[PDB]
Amino acid sequence: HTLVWGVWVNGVDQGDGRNIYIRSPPNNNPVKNLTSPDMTCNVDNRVVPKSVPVNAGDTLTFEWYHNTRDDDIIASSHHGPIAVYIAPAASNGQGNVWVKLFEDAYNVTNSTWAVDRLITAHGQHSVVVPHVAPGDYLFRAEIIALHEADSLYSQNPIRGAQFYISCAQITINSSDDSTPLPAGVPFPGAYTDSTPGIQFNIYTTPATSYVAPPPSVWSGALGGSIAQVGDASLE
Ligand SMILES: *[C@@H]1O[C@H](CO)[C@@H](O)[C@H](O)[C@H]1NC(C)=O
Ligand SMILES: [Cu+2]
Repeated sequence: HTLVWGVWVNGVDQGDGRNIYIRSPPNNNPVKNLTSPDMTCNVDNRVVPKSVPVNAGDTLTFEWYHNTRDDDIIASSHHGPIAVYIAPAASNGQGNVWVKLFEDAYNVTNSTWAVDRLITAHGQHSVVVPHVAPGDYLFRAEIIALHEADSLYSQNPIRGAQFYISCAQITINSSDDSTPLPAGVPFPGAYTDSTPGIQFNIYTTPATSYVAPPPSVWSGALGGSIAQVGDASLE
């Protein structure tokens, strides 16, 4: 159970984004239904009144939290991968529009899942803004908690992969549009019960054998990292 507080740009806090530039749901409950419109931008998908200005080559940092800012971030049990997608705002996230900018699942060296490193980073993970057409965008940050993903939600609705999904309204101002955004995948639709990484047993299968759900990260991406860029406690 986790939510996005706001974003940083180039290590500068853009301020509390909840229901402002983040299309925030009312609480930190997971989405589990792979076919639900809730897979796009969670359960209260609507235009919020601000969009964060960035330029191509900027570092955009999502900051997650559990109950209060810079707390335990997400329960340690919620081992799983982290992805970031982008689509143009005109889509409202509908159709084949979502392009993957970032993927992190399991790090064999440190023996840590993306989620484990997200807690250590005080909820912060980043992408570098790509050289797409200037205009308005949705950045969709997605945590998949796998602690009940040995079951499929479609078969047993009290278990399944847990999706923590947050859409940020981002406006790209300065960009040469030298890496125009290629075709996207749909959410809902890209993840199905047979998709690699949706049904997995983290208790019996080695984490080194985990494969995250496609699509692969776009070659145009510059992303990006799970790492603290700013200290929330200084504000
Ligand atoms: C999952 O979402 C689909 C599409 O909205 C819906 O028809 C179905 O009833 C949902 N399943 C549950 C258990 O709510
Ligand atoms: Cu939870």
